[PDB]
Order: sequence, then structure tokens, then C-alpha cells
Amino acid sequence: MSIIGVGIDVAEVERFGAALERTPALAGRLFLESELLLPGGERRGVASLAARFAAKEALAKALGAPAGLLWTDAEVWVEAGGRPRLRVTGTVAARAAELGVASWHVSLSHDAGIASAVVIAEG
Amino acid sequence: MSIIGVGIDVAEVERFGAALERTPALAGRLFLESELLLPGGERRGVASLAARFAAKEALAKALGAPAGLLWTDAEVWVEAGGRPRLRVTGTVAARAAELGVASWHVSLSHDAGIASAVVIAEG
Amino acid sequence: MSIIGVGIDVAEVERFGAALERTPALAGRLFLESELLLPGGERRGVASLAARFAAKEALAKALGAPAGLLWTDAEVWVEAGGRPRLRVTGTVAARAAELGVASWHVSLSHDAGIASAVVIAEG
Ligand code: NA
Repeated sequence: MSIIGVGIDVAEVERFGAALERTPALAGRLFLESELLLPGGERRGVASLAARFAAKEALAKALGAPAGLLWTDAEVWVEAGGRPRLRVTGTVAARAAELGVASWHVSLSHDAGIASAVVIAEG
Repeated sequence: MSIIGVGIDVAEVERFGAALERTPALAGRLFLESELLLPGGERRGVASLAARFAAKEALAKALGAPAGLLWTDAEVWVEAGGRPRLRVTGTVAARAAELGVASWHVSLSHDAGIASAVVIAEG
Repeated sequence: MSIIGVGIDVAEVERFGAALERTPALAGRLFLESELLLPGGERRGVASLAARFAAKEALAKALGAPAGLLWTDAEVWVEAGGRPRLRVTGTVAARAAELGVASWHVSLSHDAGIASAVVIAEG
């Protein structure tokens, strides 16, 4: 296997939060319902959502996309042991397929002020 | 040899510095003496410490963010020529063995306001 | 192919901005004209420029260059489709050859307050 693309995004949380206020609308366009909520039903706060949006931007960059994605065609989930994962369908899985990606590696991070993600696509 | 896990962490230096101030015992829970003490014996500055803790956090995420790992079981050192490295012992060395980790790649960085790191685990 | 080095850099945009305004000759030490200018001919804004500098700092780290690079021997450019790339010449190309680097992967990002980049070198 070989690296196909890498992506990084680092976002100020307060700014991301302000963007969600500006049309909401946005949240529904950015996130699947499953991304908004923990398995126990608790609602994610803004820093954690910012990290999930950063992962999607990082995936868009790893795929060489110029103007983002059909965001709902990408899904950040978390394995039982805690490792984040990306699931891609439709438009994003098509882009993935034409590049030859067989494997994503993703890491997410946040504190209250900064959220980040990195994605490595291999194939 | 293949990518097993990736980790990233990006932290506000001011926030890390606040946490260390809230709790004087925190520095010695996160760091070995070798990381805390500059040559000559002055305490390593907050920003440089923040980057090192970002590296241990990114290492944790590269290993799939598992239960039971002491921060002191990972050490950031700098080899001749300046590349950072990670020496792992005890709980962290056990987790890496178990995942079949053969080698690590790490980078870290800071300015006065923001510290960051990325870790790639290969096996 | 294996990973030879990794680099990350995350910068506060305002701090980078402040530095360039203290020493206005400095932009031309760090950046080629192609990096300073947008497709239309106007100077890139500070956040977008800080991402290109982050990418050079990340490249320097991936190459084990502790004192930084001869900056203008590295040029960040973007493929028609949207993927950023690093062209290296002179001292930087020479360093990559010394280390046996065969290919580079780069991603950069900014918002208004934070710029970042990650470089992976493989060979
Ligand atoms: Na030019």
C-alpha cells in the first residue's frame, strides 16, 4: 500500500459556533443525526462538532476536492474502543473509488477553543 | 509495514498553562524530569511543554485511546540534529506491542499561543 | 515505500501577521511571488499566507531541518483539481535526495485565526 492523500483541518471553535448560528440549515447540511449524539443519547457540544466538521474537511483535502463535499455523504463515527472512523457513501465514496483508496486513517481532537483533525488516505 | 493508527492534537498554550497553574502537581503527572527540566536546570517553558503533551496525546490517539496508560510511560526526546522521538515503557510499551507497532513517526510544534503534534504508528 | 519523516505546524494568524508587519522585507524571504499572489494578482491575505508558511515549517520538520529552510527553495502550488503540492529545488531538493525521499504529501488549512499544515515524506 501507498499514501494517496493527506488532509488536515484546524478550526477555532468559537468561529465554527458562530458559523452554525448564521444558518442552521448549516448543521443539517454538515452533520448526520448520528454525529450529533452520543450512544447514550447525550448531545455533542460545539468543540466536538467542530472536530467532526474538521475531519470532513480533512477528508475533502485528502481526496483533493476543491470546494468541500456533500457533507452528509461522509460520516464520522467512533469505535467502541474509542478510535474515530470515517464512513463514506454516494458522492464521497465515488471520489474515493476513482482515487483508489482502500483505507482511511483519521484522528480528531479538541479542547474548548481549538478543534482539529487529520486524515490519511491509502491504497 | 503499514499504518496502524494516526493521532493529532492541537492545544491552546494558555489553556495548558492555566491547567498547570490550577494544579501544581500536574506537571509531574504528565512529564518525566527529563522533559520538565531544560539543560542547566531551568523549568522548560509552558509552550514547549504543551507541544510535548500534545505529542503524548497524539500517541494515545494513534494507539486507539486505550485504558490504563500513564503519561510518564511516554517520553519525548530530541535526537542529534533535532528530530523528536518517542520512547515508550510499561503500560504504553505494552499497548504498542499488542497492536504490533513496529515504529513511530512524530512531529511537534508550537508558537506562543498554539502547540501541536502528529503521530503515525506503523507496523 | 515507507514514511521517512512527518512534519506539522499550526500557527496563530495574528502572530504571523504581526511579524510580517515589523519586518516587511520578510515576506519576500519566506515566499516566492507565486505564493504571495492570488490568481488575480492581488496579495494573498495573512491567514492564507500563514498556511503556506506552516507548510514550509512542516516540510522543514519532515526533512529534519532544525534551523528551517532556505524558504524560497520550496514552493507551495495547487493542482487544477484543488490538491496542494510542494515543489522543491536547490537546497531543499538536495536535502530530500540526501534523505531518500521519493514523494511528498501535503495539506494545508486556515481559518481567520489559525493556519496549519502537515507534510509526510516517503520513499
Ligand atoms: Na512567481
